[PDB]
Amino acid sequence: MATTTLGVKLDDPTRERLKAAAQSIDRTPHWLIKQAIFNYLEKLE
Amino acid sequence: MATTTLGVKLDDPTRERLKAAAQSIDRTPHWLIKQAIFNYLEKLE
Repeated sequence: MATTTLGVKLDDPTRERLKAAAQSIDRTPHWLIKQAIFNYLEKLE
Repeated sequence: MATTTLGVKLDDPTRERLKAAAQSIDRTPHWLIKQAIFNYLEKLE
């Protein structure tokens, strides 16, 4: 989508967790990060 | 937590959605953004 690199609040271990999340969902950090926040929206929507 | 301002991928409308999400969950963007990504982790955990 129109996903741009914006400033977000993430903890170092949390950042790693996102990588792990990426690995858990078989997605690359770039894709995972995008979906982590957007899919977050998708989950609550 | 140890949430620091890191680079994340967010769309302009998505960014606004986070504000809306903040408003929907009665949290401030700073708090919402932190929880949006961390709570995202909480939801999938």
